[PDB]
Formats: sequence, C-alpha cells, structure tokens
Amino acid sequence: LVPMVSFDIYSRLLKERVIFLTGQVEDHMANLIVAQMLFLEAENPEKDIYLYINSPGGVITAGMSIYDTMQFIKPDVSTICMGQAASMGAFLLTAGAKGKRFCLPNSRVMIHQPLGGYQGQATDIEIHAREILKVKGRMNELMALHTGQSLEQIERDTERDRFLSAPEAVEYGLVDSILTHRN
Amino acid sequence: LVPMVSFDIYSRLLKERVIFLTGQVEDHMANLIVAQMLFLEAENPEKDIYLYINSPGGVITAGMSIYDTMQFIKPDVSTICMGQAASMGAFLLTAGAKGKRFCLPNSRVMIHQPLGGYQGQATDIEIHAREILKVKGRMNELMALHTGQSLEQIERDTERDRFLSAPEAVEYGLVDSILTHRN
Amino acid sequence: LVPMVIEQTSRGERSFDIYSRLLKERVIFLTGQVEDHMANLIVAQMLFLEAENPEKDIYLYINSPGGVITAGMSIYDTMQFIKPDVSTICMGQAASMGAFLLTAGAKGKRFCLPNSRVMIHQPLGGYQGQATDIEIHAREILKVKGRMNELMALHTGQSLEQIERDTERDRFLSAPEAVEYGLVDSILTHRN
Amino acid sequence: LVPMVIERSFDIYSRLLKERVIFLTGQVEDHMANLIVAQMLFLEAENPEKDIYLYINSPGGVITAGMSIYDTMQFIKPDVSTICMGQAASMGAFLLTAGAKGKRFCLPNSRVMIHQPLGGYQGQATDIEIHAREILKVKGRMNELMALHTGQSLEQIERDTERDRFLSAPEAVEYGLVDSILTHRN
Amino acid sequence: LVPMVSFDIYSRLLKERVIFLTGQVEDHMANLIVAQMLFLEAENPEKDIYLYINSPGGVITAGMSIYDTMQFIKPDVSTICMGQAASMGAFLLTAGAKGKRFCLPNSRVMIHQPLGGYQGQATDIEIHAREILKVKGRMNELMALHTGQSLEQIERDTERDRFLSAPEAVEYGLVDSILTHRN
Amino acid sequence: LVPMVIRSFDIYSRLLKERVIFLTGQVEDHMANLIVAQMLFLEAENPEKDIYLYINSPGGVITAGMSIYDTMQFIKPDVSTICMGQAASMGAFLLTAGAKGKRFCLPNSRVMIHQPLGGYQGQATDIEIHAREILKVKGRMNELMALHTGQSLEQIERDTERDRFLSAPEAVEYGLVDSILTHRN
Amino acid sequence: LVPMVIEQERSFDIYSRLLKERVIFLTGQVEDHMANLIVAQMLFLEAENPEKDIYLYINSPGGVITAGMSIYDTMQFIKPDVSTICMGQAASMGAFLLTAGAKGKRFCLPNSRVMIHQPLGGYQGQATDIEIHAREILKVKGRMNELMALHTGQSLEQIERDTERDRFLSAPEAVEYGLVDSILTHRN
Amino acid sequence: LVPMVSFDIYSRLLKERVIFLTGQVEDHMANLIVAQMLFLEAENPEKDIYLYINSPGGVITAGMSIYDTMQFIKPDVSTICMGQAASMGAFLLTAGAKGKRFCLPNSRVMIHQPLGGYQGQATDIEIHAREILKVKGRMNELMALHTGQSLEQIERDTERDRFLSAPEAVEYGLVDSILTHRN
Amino acid sequence: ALVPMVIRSFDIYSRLLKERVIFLTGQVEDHMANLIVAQMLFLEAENPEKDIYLYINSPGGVITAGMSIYDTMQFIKPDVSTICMGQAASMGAFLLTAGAKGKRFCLPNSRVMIHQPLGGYQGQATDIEIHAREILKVKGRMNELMALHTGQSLEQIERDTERDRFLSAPEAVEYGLVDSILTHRN
Ligand SMILES: *C[C@](*)(O)[C@H](Cc1ccc(O)cc1)NC(=O)[C@H](CC(C)C)NC(=O)OCc1ccccc1
Ligand SMILES: *C[C@](*)(O)[C@H](Cc1ccc(O)cc1)NC(=O)[C@H](CC(C)C)NC(=O)OCc1ccccc1
Ligand SMILES: *C[C@](*)(O)[C@H](Cc1ccc(O)cc1)NC(=O)[C@H](CC(C)C)NC(=O)OCc1ccccc1
Ligand SMILES: *C[C@](*)(O)[C@H](Cc1ccc(O)cc1)NC(=O)[C@H](CC(C)C)NC(=O)OCc1ccccc1
Ligand SMILES: *C[C@](*)(O)[C@H](Cc1ccc(O)cc1)NC(=O)[C@H](CC(C)C)NC(=O)OCc1ccccc1
Ligand SMILES: *C[C@](*)(O)[C@H](Cc1ccc(O)cc1)NC(=O)[C@H](CC(C)C)NC(=O)OCc1ccccc1
Ligand SMILES: *C[C@](*)(O)[C@H](Cc1ccc(O)cc1)NC(=O)[C@H](CC(C)C)NC(=O)OCc1ccccc1
Ligand SMILES: *C[C@](*)(O)[C@H](Cc1ccc(O)cc1)NC(=O)[C@H](CC(C)C)NC(=O)OCc1ccccc1
Ligand SMILES: *C[C@](*)(O)[C@H](Cc1ccc(O)cc1)NC(=O)[C@H](CC(C)C)NC(=O)OCc1ccccc1
Repeated sequence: LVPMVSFDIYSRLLKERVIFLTGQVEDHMANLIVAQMLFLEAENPEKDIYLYINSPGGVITAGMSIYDTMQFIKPDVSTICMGQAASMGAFLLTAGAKGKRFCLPNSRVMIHQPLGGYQGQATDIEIHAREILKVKGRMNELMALHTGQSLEQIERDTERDRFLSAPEAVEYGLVDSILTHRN
Repeated sequence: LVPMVSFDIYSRLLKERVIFLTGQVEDHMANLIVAQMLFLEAENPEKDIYLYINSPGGVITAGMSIYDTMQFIKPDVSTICMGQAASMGAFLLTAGAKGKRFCLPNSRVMIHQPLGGYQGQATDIEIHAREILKVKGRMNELMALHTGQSLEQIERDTERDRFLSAPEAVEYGLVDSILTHRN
Repeated sequence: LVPMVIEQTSRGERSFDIYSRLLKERVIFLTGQVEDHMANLIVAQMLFLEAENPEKDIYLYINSPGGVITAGMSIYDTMQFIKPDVSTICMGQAASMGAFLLTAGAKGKRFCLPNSRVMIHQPLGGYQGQATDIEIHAREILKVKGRMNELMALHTGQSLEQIERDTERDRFLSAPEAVEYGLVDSILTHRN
Repeated sequence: LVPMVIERSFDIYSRLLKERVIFLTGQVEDHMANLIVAQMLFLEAENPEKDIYLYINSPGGVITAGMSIYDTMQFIKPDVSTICMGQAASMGAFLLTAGAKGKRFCLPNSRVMIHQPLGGYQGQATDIEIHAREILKVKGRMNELMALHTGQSLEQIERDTERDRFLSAPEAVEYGLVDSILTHRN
Repeated sequence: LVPMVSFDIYSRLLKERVIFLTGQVEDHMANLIVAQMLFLEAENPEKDIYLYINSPGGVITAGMSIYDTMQFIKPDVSTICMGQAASMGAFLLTAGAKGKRFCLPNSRVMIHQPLGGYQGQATDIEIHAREILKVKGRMNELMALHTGQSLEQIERDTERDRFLSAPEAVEYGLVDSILTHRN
Repeated sequence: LVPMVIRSFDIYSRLLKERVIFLTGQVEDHMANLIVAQMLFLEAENPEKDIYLYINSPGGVITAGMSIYDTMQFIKPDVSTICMGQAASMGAFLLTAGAKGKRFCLPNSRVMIHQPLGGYQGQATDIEIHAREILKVKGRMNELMALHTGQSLEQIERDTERDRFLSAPEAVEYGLVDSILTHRN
Repeated sequence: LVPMVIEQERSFDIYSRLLKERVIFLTGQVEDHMANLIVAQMLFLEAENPEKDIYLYINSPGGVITAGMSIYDTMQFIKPDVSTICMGQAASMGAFLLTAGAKGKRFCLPNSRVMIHQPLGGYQGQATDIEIHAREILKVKGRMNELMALHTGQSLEQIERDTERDRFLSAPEAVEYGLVDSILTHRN
Repeated sequence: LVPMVSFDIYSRLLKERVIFLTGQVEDHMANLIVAQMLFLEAENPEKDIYLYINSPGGVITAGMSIYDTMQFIKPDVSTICMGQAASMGAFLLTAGAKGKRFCLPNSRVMIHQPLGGYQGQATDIEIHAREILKVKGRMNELMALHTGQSLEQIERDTERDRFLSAPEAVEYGLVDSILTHRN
Repeated sequence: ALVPMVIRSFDIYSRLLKERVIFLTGQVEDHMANLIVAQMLFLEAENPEKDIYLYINSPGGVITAGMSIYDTMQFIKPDVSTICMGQAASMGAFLLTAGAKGKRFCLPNSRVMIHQPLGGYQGQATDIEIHAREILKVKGRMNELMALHTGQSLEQIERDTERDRFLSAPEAVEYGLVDSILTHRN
C-alpha cells in the first residue's frame, strides 16, 4: 500500500534528493539507502542529499555501510531526525555533514554501547568478546569525532541508554540545530 | 485490490491534496504520510492539504514524525476524523491547522496517557521510566496547546481512557467543527 | 527417583527419602532457582527443625543461580526469626538471591566450599502498562534494590556505597575472594 | 519403572546405596547433582571410614553442578572410588579423575573425553566482558585441577583440551585420568 | 502399568534372576539393567542371571555400560532374544556367556555399523569422524570375538543392515541354540 | 484409576491369581513385555494349570507380538485365548496361537486379518534390503497362520492381501478359533 | 484425588470400597482400556459370588463399538445378572450397554436422558479398501440394530428407522420404548 | 521497497557497472550476481565491474560459482567491502582483481575455516568428512594465492575466527587499499 | 525476490536468454524444470541451429523432474552445452554429463558428486515390493545413461554410485563426466 505519482511516492521524493531511513537498520534496507546515495551522487555529484532518519537502532555493520557511504560520496549528506534516532539511528544522524544535521522539534535521540551475543568454546568466546570491545571503542571514537565531546565523556554517557530531547541533542553536539518551519 | 483511474484510487485523490491516515500508527505507514505531505508541499506550498484520520492509536515516535512534518511544511494541514481517532490518532487530529480540524458526525474520539513496557536491571528500569514520564508530560503540553484546555485539565482527563463524541470533541477544543454535508 | 533409606524407629523400621534422612543431620538443601514453592519447602524444614530442637544449629547447603526476591525473603526472614543458628555452606555456586541467603547465615558459620563461586548483582524486573503504573512499579523495584543493598552491607560489613557500586553489574567472586569480601567467614576444605 | 526388593522394601538403587554404591548417570545439572551430594553425605554419616563407589556414565554437563559434587568428594571423610562405564565426557571425565588416588577405574570398553568450557551470553559489551572474563577464569581453574589429578603439566592439559579429545580406557590410564582398568570381579 | 502385590511383575521375576532389556538402549534404562545385575551378583555370585532382550538398538556408550557389567560380574549372564535384537540389542545378545545365548524360534536379529551425526568446524568434524570410525572398528572386533566370525566377515556383513532368522543367527554364531519348549 | 483388593492387589493383580491375563490395545514392546512377565510368573506358580489370555486389540508391532507368541509356545502351561471386542492383525494372530481346542471368540467379537505394513526411507540399496525383510516376515507370519488355522499357506496369503473381517462363527469356520463362548458353564 | 476409606484394616479408595457392594461405574467415553477395567471388575465379582447381582452405573456420551462389545459380551457371559442404572446420560454405546442389562433390572434415574443412533466411522484408502471397510460398518450397524431390537422388544424395522439420526429420550420415554424397565427415584 | 527511477534502483546502478552482494551467500542470490556479471561483460568486455560486498558469509559452493565467474569473465572485478566481509564474503573480497580490492574505512573483515554437518552411517560420515577437509585445503590454497600469505600462515590463522580492521585487512593482503573519499 | 531490469524492458534472465543462456540453479523439481524445458523449446524455435548454454549449480533433486530436462535436451535440435559452476550433485551431475559431446564444462573450482537414488514408501508389503521394484528399475536406467554419457562401463557406474562420490573438476574430466575445464573466456 504505497502511492504513486509513474514514480512511487518515494521515487518522487528521490527526485528532490530526499532518502528515507525508517525502522531497524539491517543489511538489505541499508543496501537500499547506499544505492540511493550512489544514484543521487551519479545524478549530481555536487548537490546536497537529504537523509531523514526515524529509527530505533539496529545492526552495527549494516549501519557502518551507510556511514562510510555518507563520508565517501561527493555530495554532503544532510541528516534530519523525525520521530526518533536511537543508537545506530543516533549514530548516522550525527554523521551528517557538519552544519547540516537537524532534529525536528519533538524528535528524540538515544545513545548506548553495543549489545551482542555469542555461544561456543571459551577460546571462541574470548575472540568474540575482544571483537565487540574493539567495535565499542571505534564507535565511541567516531561519536566523539562528530559530537565534539571527549572520548571519555562519550564512554561514560553510553554505558547505559541515554535519552535526549531535540534541544539536548543540539547542546550535546549530536545535531546542529532544530528545524522548525520551512524557510 | 486498489481500484485504478493512470493512477490507483489513493494516487488519484492525492491529486486532490487528500491523504489518508488509516489504522495503527507505526513507522512505515507514518513515513508514507510524511512523504505524501512533502510531495504535496512541493506541488503547491500555499494550497491546503487534507488529512483524513481513522485510527485506534499507535506508536508515539511514529506519530511525532507526522506531527512535526505537519507543523514544518508550508501548507496548512486540515484534519478530518472519520470512524475514530484514538490516542495518537486523536493527537494528530487536534494538531491540524487551527480552524480546519473536523469530525464527521458519528466519529468518536479517545484520549489517554502513554503505555509502555521495559524489562531489565533496576538502573535501566529507572532510565526508561523517566523517559516515558517525560514523554507523557510533553504530549500533555502539546495536547493543551492544541485544545486550549489547561495542562492540568488534560492531565486529569488522560489518566484513563476518555471517550468523546463529535459534539463533545468540538466542545473540548479537540476539533473546530463537524462536517455533516459537503458544499 | 529420589533414593530412600530404611531406619529403626522404636515403633518399627520406616522409610525416609534421601533428603528426609539428612534432615536428621539437621541438613536442608537449597538448589536451583529461588521461587515461592521451593522456598516454602525450605521455610517448612527450618520451622520443623526448630521445633525438634530450638538450640542446635541448622545447616543450609546452597547451590543456586538466583531467583525471586520475595521468595528469597520468605527464607531470609525465617532464618533470622527461628531460634537456632542457620549455618550456610555454598557448593557449586551462590548467585544473586543465592549469595544473599549465603551471606545471611549466622556470623562465623557461613562457608564456601573451595571451588564454589559467588556472584552478586542488582535486581532485574519488568513491567508493562500505563505510564502512571510504570512509575509505581519502578519506584517499588528501586525501594527493593536499596533495602537489599542495606542488608548485604549489614551482613558483609562493607559500606552501603561499596555494595551499591559493586552490584550495578554482575560481579563474580572465587571462594577466597568471598571470604575477603565478608560474604562468607571461611572456606571448608576437608571434613572438620 | 524401578525394580523393588522384598525382605521391608527397597527400590534397586536404595538397596545398592546400602552397599555404598552411587550412580551418576546422564547430563550433570543441579538437581541430579544434589542427589549425588546427598547420597555421599548420607554414606559419610553411616560410616566415615568405608570407601564409596561412584559409577559414572555421563556426556558431561554444567560446571557449577559438577563442582558441587567435586567439592563434596574432597570434603567428606571416605575415599570416593570412581568407576567409568559407557562414557565419562567433559564434566563426567573431570569427576572420574577426581576420585581417590589409586581408586579410579575405567571398565574395558568405556571411553573418556575431555574439552574446555562452552558457554553463551547476550547483553551489553560491558556485561559481555564480565562474563567472558569469568568463563576464562573457570577454564583456568578447571585446567589446574585436571593437571593436579592427572599428573599432566598445566600446559599439556590446556593444549589437550582446546578441542575435544577422546581416550580409550588404556589411553585414560596412560594419561593419568584413571589408575587402572577394571575387567573382572576379583 | 504393572501388576501389584510398588511390587510389580518385574520385581517378582527379579527374585528368580530374570532381567528384561526392552526397547531402545539409552543411559537410564541401561543403568537400571546394570543396577539389577550388580544386585543379583551381590545376592548370589555363583548363580546364572537371565537377560531377555527385545530391542531395536540404541546408544553405543549406554550399551557398553551393560556389556562391560555383563563381563565384569561373577555370575554368567545367559541371554534370550524375544521379538527382536537389532544392532545394540544383537550386540548384547551375542555378549552372553558362550553356550548360554538363545533365540526363541521366531525372534529376528539385525546387525549394522554405527550411525552418528556432528556439526561444527572441519577440524572438529575430523575429530568426531575419527572417533566414530574407531568405535566402529572396536565394535566389529568384539562382534567377531563373540560370534566366531572373522573381522573381515563382520565388516562386510555390517556395512548395511543385515537381518537374520533365529536359525541363521545360530548358524552365524551370534547365539548358541534356539529355545522352543521349556523342559 | 486401578481399583484394588485386600495383602493388597490391584484389579488385574487380583485376576492374576485366577491365572487370567489381559492383552488390551495396540501391541508394542513394553505392554508385550508385561504380558510375557505375567506368563512367566504364572508358569513358575504352577506349570500344569492353564493360563487365560483375553485379547481386545486393533493390532500392533510384529516383533513385539512375536515376543508374546514365542512365550506362549515356550512355557509349560497351555495358553487359552479369548477374544472380546476385537482381535485385529497382531491381535488375531495371538488369538489363533492359543492352545488347540482352547481358543475362543465371544459371540459379538470380530476378528480381522491382514498382511504386514511398513515403511522405509533411504538409498535404493537399503530399500531393497528392507523390502526383502518385510516380505520374509510376511511369509513367516503366513506359515504360522497356516499352522494354527489349518488353512494352506497360499490360501492365507491370498485372503490377507487386503483387510478381511470375520464374525465369531466365521472365525471358527476359518480355523482361527475353536469355539464361541456364550454363557459360563 | 480419589478419597481413601478404612474398613475395620485395609485402605480402599472410594471405588474399591463400592466394588465390595458389587457396584461398578461406567463413566465417560467407552474405549478399550476403561472397558477392560469394567470387564475385569465383572470377572472379579462373578469369581467372588456367581449368584449375586452386579450393579453397573452408566453415565456415558457413547464410544467405540468394539470396546463396548467387550463389555456387552462379558455382561451376557458371566453368571450374575448385571443390573444397569443410568445417571446423567447414556448415549449411543452407553444406551446400548444400558439396555443390555438383565431384563427387569435396567433403570433410569429420573432426570437421566438417553440417546440412540447408528454407527459413525471413517476411512481413507484405495476404492477396494473403501468397499471392504464400508461393508464392515454396514454389517456392524445391522448386528447392533438386531441386538437393540432384542433387548428393547421393538421390531428390527422400528429400531432401524429410529436410529437413522440421533434420537433423544427422557427417562419416561426410555421406559415406554423398552430401553429400561423402570425409573429409579428414592432408595428402598 | 525498491525506488523506481521504469528502472528500479539496482538496475539503475547496474548501468554504472555496479553489483551488490548483500547478506548470506546462497545459490539463488549468487546466481543473480553471476547473471549481472555475465550481462556487464556482454555490455562491455574491457570496463571494470564494481562488486560491493556486505556479507556475513555463506555456502561455499554458492560462493565458488561467483568466484569462478569473477575469474572467467573478461572485465576486472573490483571489490569494495562495506560494513563487513566475513568468511565467504572475505573470500570473494580478496578474489577481486589485484590492485582493485578495497575496504571502506570502518568496514570489518573476518576469516575462518569451513563449518558443516552430517548425519548417517559411519561409512558416510567418513566420505563427507574427507570432502570437507578437501574443501578446507582448497580454500586455504586460494586465500594464500590472493593474499600473498603462505599456505601454512593461512591454515594457522583460520583455525578459529579471525577479525581484521580495514587497515589490518590491507596489511594482511586481503585488500589492496582503503577507500575514504571519492576522488 | 529481486531481479534487475535491462532495456521495451527485460529482466536479467530474459536478457541472458537472448544470448541463448539458461540457468539451472538449486534443487531440481517439476516447476523449475518446466521453466528450463520451456526456455529450451523457445531457443530451438528462435534458432534450431545455434547452441544453447545451460549453467548448472545444483545439489540434486527429483528424478522424474530431471528426466523432463534430460529428454528435452536430447529432443531439441540445438546442441546443449553444459557448464558447471558451484556444484552439480546427483541429478545436477546427471544433467551436466548429458550435455552435447565435447561441449560439457566445469569451472575450475566447481565440484561434482554422484550417488544412487533415495526414496521412501509406506504401506502394505505388496505395495512396498512394487515400489522397491520401481526404484531399482530407475536406479539401473540412470546408471545405464550415466555409463553412456561418461564412457565408463555400467558396472563401474554401479560400483561408484553406491555411496556419495565427490569429484573435483580435474577428476570430473578424468571420469568422462565433462570434457574440459573452462578457465578464462576465449
Ligand atoms: C543499540 C544500537 O542500535 C547499537 C548501535 C551502536 C551505535 C553507536 C555506538 O557507539 C554503539 C552501538 N546497536 C547494536 O549494538 C546492535 C544490537 C542489535 C540487537 C542488533 N548490535 C550489534 O550489531 O552487534 C555488534 C557486534 C559487534 C562485534 C561482535 C558481536 C556483535
Ligand atoms: C494509546 C495512544 O495511541 C498513545 C499515544 C498518545 C497520544 C497522546 C498522549 O497524551 C499520550 C499518548 N500511544 C501509546 O502510548 C503507545 C502504545 C503502544 C504502541 C502499545 N505507546 C508508545 O508509543 O510508547 C512510547 C514510549 C515508550 C517508552 C518510553 C517512552 C515512550
Ligand atoms: C538476580 C538475583 O537472583 C536477584 C536477587 C537479588 C539479590 C540481592 C540483591 O541486592 C538484589 C537482587 N534476583 C532478581 O533480581 C530477580 C530475577 C527474576 C526472578 C528474573 N528479580 C526479582 O525478584 O524481581 C523483584 C521485583 C520486581 C518488581 C518490583 C519489585 C521487585
Ligand atoms: C563440556 C563439559 O561437560 C564441560 C565441563 C568441563 C570439564 C572440565 C574442564 O576442564 C572444563 C569444562 N561443560 C561445560 O563446558 C558446560 C557445557 C554446557 C552445559 C552446554 N558449560 C558450563 O557449565 O558453562 C560454564 C560457564 C562458566 C563461567 C561462565 C559461563 C559459563
Ligand atoms: C544401529 C545400532 O543400534 C548401533 C549399535 C551398534 C552395535 C554393534 C556394532 O558393531 C555397531 C553399532 N547403534 C548406533 O549406531 C547408535 C544409533 C543412534 C542411537 C541413533 N549410534 C551411536 O550410539 O553413535 C555413537 C557415536 C557417535 C559419534 C561418535 C562416536 C560414537
Ligand atoms: C496390521 C497387523 O497388526 C500386522 C501384524 C500381522 C499379523 C499377522 C500377519 O500375518 C501379518 C501381520 N501389523 C503390522 O503389519 C505392523 C503395523 C505397524 C505397527 C504400523 N507392522 C510391522 O510391525 O512392520 C514390521 C516390519 C517392518 C519392516 C520390515 C519387516 C517387518
Ligand atoms: C455413537 C455411538 O456411541 C455408537 C455406538 C452404537 C451403539 C448402538 C448402535 O446400534 C450403533 C452404534 N458409536 C459409534 O458409532 C462409534 C463412534 C465414535 C466416533 C468412536 N464408532 C465406532 O466405533 O466405529 C464404528 C465402526 C464399525 C465397523 C467398522 C468401522 C467403524
Ligand atoms: C564461515 C564462512 O562463511 C565459510 C566460507 C569459507 C571461506 C573461506 C575459507 O577459507 C573457508 C570457508 N562458510 C562455510 O563454512 C559454510 C557455512 C554454512 C553455510 C553454515 N559451509 C559450507 O558451505 O559447507 C562446507 C562443506 C564443504 C564440503 C562438504 C560439506 C560441507
Ligand atoms: C541424490 C540425487 O539427486 C538423485 C538423482 C540421481 C541421479 C543419477 C542417478 O544415477 C541416480 C539418482 N536424486 C534422488 O535420488 C531423488 C532424491 C529425493 C528428491 C530426496 N530421489 C528420487 O527422485 O526418487 C525417485 C524414485 C522414488 C521411488 C520410485 C522410483 C523413483
């Protein structure tokens, strides 16, 4: 039940260089966002891309596919949180082009450390636990980079779930400003 | 089946600036409505959009994606309740352009406070409880803003489910008037 | 099948299951998850032994991964309420509700076996419902968390802030570490 | 159904308990371990001087449940002589080797298997670290005790348990896991 | 459920040194048979024990607990096959004291190699395959000893399921004679 | 569920002093073992005196049934069989396996006979092995049915290719039982 | 849980104890194992005293024909008269075993209800096997009708016609039909 | 679900000689990648193809249909890891044309030996075990070839899961360089 | 589901069909076999003189569904060239070797496996014997046709298929199952 304009409603919006990231982040939905990004860049390598984010979080490697695409392509990707951007969603929100990251007024942001799960031999448990610790550190480094917070601050603040209103997300350095009304 | 007109029935009405919000509010259906609003705003920034609402409620952050787009876009969003607008549905109904919020004569309205659920360590239970109580407070502030009721009245009236007929909804400030017959 | 035992009784021999037999040694086992019914059985055994002789010690062996707090507290309050000292002995593990009842034994009379392990942590819970009810239930679990820290602090001799700090996440303790922490008084190695 | 004996009535297992024989059969877990522990304590109360015979046929099980048995075998006064029939794998091999020195037996066609701990956790990275560190400590303690009972160096036990290792009964003797093969009743 | 003087039909027959092995061979039912053997040996080490076998097969290690107890205890264990002895059942049947192994006239025997199944890394697969092949060889050697067949013949005859009538089982050396009428 | 009489005995235990044994329901290893044990018990108590096996069964597993069949022949006492309700397939086979002159239907029982049913899954080499075996079994059971009924081998096989139902008088005419019990003498 | 009872000493459960007054209960769906328990109690009570009547209380929704016939033939074969008493209901196999009692000794409790009907069955298979199995259930149907006619005193034609669909009878109607002899009301 | 440029987003990028391998490697998804490669070769046999890889691994034989196609066709296949390339994903990454294998900066690579499982008669277990061992050695030989590491180093390093950062994957020889920003 | 579009429009498979290329992927069953048969019949109609390329990546499948493809391959006028990528096992290996003589290929890292039929039946002994006779007839016919295409004797095919038999691509050339290894496009 998706409406049409020959373009479906999202194809139409893709014409105004708008991409939607909605729901849990996972490989296949992430692949769709990456293809839209490479396409938009192909269409006009200089003009901004708008990425709307309404997401409860998701899988780290899937989110890192979108993150590296965002940094790799020529156009600035301007991120706009609507609804919520939690964990992986907060991370991609803050990864937008400096000065071009926005929360809508009543959107809410949440941040936290990695969660994972493994089963098997103690030797293998060691290998996998070291990996998720490595991953937690890189994520914190990147989050510190984009927010302007120190690495130590990000580590403390993400030990447990932390929720932030749109003004709190601005103050934290997570986004640059609230978008309220179309200028 | 969705009938054809070359549009499907909904695409055809989208041409009249008409959008339908039907069913449980959740991220993807919510994103469809946001895309339709953004599409219509692009087609004509000054012409009103009509949002028909028939909903038993739904997810708060999903609903707030719709709310913020309603307030962000240039066109006024006129809201029309058919069937029911309950909880998140009622919130988005009252969020329409002042003077352009309608109930159909036998539609019914229901308002209530958030419901949620979390499992985990006491420390985490406290973090999540804080967040749902904060959201409850903010949603009340916005309900008061739109209906014209005092914050305190709203709090009182939402502790448990409260049902309103179309005439009672007009009286409460939830809607501006009743549409009985077209002109 | 629980093995049984036959024993002279001056009114004839009668049969005792293995656990009934050990009750005559004044021994009670707490094994597995703590939950109302298994907890009630232990309460009942404690009350029985006190009636048999209010002045002789009881031995409570604990091998438990944890369990329900109110069920645990039915055992805790009974251990304090009855006249005899309840000596506690950890075998296998005593985790969470199990560590709590272990440390709750009569002072000087709480023991770990040498290769037992102890784990402590804060409460875990979960509610669903209206925000007003969520607050009510969150407030209750936070009340319980504090009361349980106060009692752990009491029994171990650590400060409340130390117990609070140490139980935010799961913490494991070897037998020597549990002695060093104040959780038990000593290690039992070879039958005294 | 458990056979009864008429004399005044024992099930087969209770009858053999009176001859100081306990059976550890199947996966090791808290409740069946509690039953073995209880039987050991009973036998000690009956006579702290006479040996106990613990027959072991087990594919392994839960480490803490196994350690309740291990520590009881060491704590009680009587020697616990262990006899492997069918198999003793992982926690079953550990309990077999933990028997009184000189009094650990394999039956001729029994087999033994040793390996390191297996586990699984789900949660925050912080919690994953806490749990991994604890499984690694357990792995080390279990290796130290295996070395002690077998006569192998800690290094050799660690190397030989990275992956499953099977031993015939003569191999379990050569390894120091048991003292001798029991073939026929003397 | 069993005929009762707690004291069932099986316990009365135990009084006459008769033990039944019925159904799939598995640790717990095997421990019961072991316990009955040791009991009977303690009662009288000189008198024969009678083991009726009606079994489709089962777990090798469970079976070996019985086998080794049969060899270890002082009394001779006489085996009698009723209905069938397949695989682990045929193995325990032939393991009875030579001269005291019997088929009833219309019982059937079946012999085969081990079946197994593992999942894991190729290194682990290699370890578990090596072990099942070791077990296959040891079991073939013991079958050869008990039947009087060569190792080569047992190997060739067990690569696939091989069925034997009671007279065929006498000819193969798996039992000593047919039991038809009590004298 | 099981009533008892009083030293205490359950109802079936009680009837066991009457030298009466019940075979009820699907024939399978464990219920068949209980019947075997009762037969062996009764022989030991008195090897001269007849045993009465009441049979009401829809059939069952062949090997389980053959444990009973061979025990019936092996023990010293005659086993007299009495069909109540029905004796179908393995039930009919054990009915006709009773001592000659001592096999009975009650007037409204019915007997049904049929060939073996089975099923295998595997490589074609294994399918052939198993199919050979079920056919060997089918033949051996027809040879035993012929022995007990007095019909020829080829005839029993013909009449059992499909399910065949018999009234009590028809079961007598076929040679499956000797007589019909109507009113206790 | 079945209540215990101590007879001045052995413990009988409620049912064991009422067996000493020669009372057996048939309750629920008639099936092989429950029906064997009834057969064994009948054989027990005959062995105790072959002259003395047995009382069989029936409260049953119906059940398997062959299992019912195990009980029917035992009722007829044993020396004692089996008196039947319906409480609650006796439907189909229950109604048949109720009317199978000793003539003059078959009763309904007043608010008993009886129902009668023809066999129901089902099969799946090749057409050849379908015909075999259809012919067998048609034979069983006829034989059950012949027996019902014998016990009720109704003609075989009446029985056949009345059992083509479920037919319900009050206890008064069951007396009038010949299904039971009389209504039992108070203890005399 | 798939944005409609007439063309879907993937068909559109196919025009740019871009193919996505996303998720578990399995016969049908692999056949789709094969078909795209064959098509791009038929379109221009001398121009590179770009294969974006975000995969947790998969079935070996499916992976090898891709591998052999990559080698067989006339164009070079440049591989680009986004998110992760694990096991079969890492193998296909490393099998890209020399000089043309890339990791995005926060992509992660993991290598390990085969996993398999089988159930059946010991004779059959022996056959299937021999086959997985053959496959393991063959895969090591090919990894050694593509990375420049010795066969013994590869064997040692893949007995258990080995994780590599993007710079570590460059050091290891799995890829040639890190891509960061579009030239 | 996702199949890329090429340009009036074509799906990726449709485009490759223009090159006379057909894919047989996964388990052989009636409906996927029917699609392959239809594609062959179409390509014959387009040009009865030009070769057809069948790529095979399959773990095996249903014999009668396989024979619908096999007989199509022999019936049609064009030579059908077969190319194994990934694996061709059992029914896959059979269709691979059924290709036109000299035009059967393995890619270098593909693997082949061959085995006798597997089946299963439940019913009366009379019926078991009918169905057992049928699967044995099928087994012999499939061995005859494998011997024909490989050039091996029928007794060789019978012996070698009694259990799963795996072959590397060079082994599959030595066996006569394919004619050569395709490595780089000419
Ligand atoms: C919860 C949130 O969505 C995080 C993403 C995240 C963003 C930013 C920072 O700094 C850390 C994390 N998502 C996850 O933790 C997912 C959780 C769900 C249940 C899929 N976890 C995940 O992808 O596992 C990562 C992992 C890495 C290495 C080893 C094992 C697991
Ligand atoms: C029930 C109605 O749909 C409400 C939305 C609402 C509107 C206006 C006001 O004042 C309050 C609430 N919906 C919910 O409460 C949903 C019910 C779920 C979908 C069953 N709850 C929800 O979105 O949870 C929000 C939340 C959870 C945890 C922490 C913070 C917020
Ligand atoms: C995990 C351990 O067993 C704890 C017991 C405990 C001991 C000592 C201290 O200081 C704190 C806790 N058990 C629990 O937390 C249980 C785990 C459940 C059974 C999964 N949780 C529990 O009993 O909930 C209590 C509760 C819930 C809601 C509101 C109030 C109390
Ligand atoms: C597999 C075998 O039974 C081992 C026991 C063992 C014996 C001897 C040595 O040296 C090491 C281990 N059992 C386990 O590993 C169990 C297997 C489960 C039941 C599948 N694992 C277990 O008890 O988990 C241990 C654990 C310890 C600390 C933290 C988490 C889990
Ligand atoms: C089919 C038969 O019951 C065999 C027992 C047997 C007897 C005599 C000889 O020579 C060989 C075998 N039982 C098994 O093969 C069991 C079948 C299971 C219960 C389905 N298999 C078994 O116990 O596997 C043991 C094993 C697996 C992997 C590695 C080593 C041992
Ligand atoms: C249907 C009836 O109960 C038969 C028993 C029978 C009695 C007399 C004659 O002459 C033949 C058969 N029972 C079976 O056929 C069972 C039915 C099963 C329980 C569904 N079948 C059976 O035991 O198969 C045994 C078998 C299978 C494969 C190979 C050999 C034997
Ligand atoms: C419904 C009532 O209980 C009848 C018993 C009955 C009594 C008196 C007369 O005259 C006819 C029937 N019970 C049945 O019909 C059972 C029904 C249930 C579902 C078991 N049916 C039954 O036993 O199968 C009948 C049958 C006979 C021969 C062949 C196949 C099936
Ligand atoms: C874990 C990773 O995805 C491997 C692929 C691999 C790549 C490179 C090297 O050097 C080794 C392996 N995938 C597998 O192991 C799959 C895992 C399954 C899908 C869970 N295993 C597989 O395809 O089966 C292996 C096998 C080969 C031959 C015979 C039987 C089984
Ligand atoms: C395992 C392989 O895929 C074989 C195909 C085969 C090819 C070549 C030769 O010489 C023999 C076999 N496939 C089968 O055996 C299928 C496997 C099923 C789908 C699991 N079996 C099959 O089609 O059964 C055929 C059959 C059954 C009963 C009677 C006649 C034929």
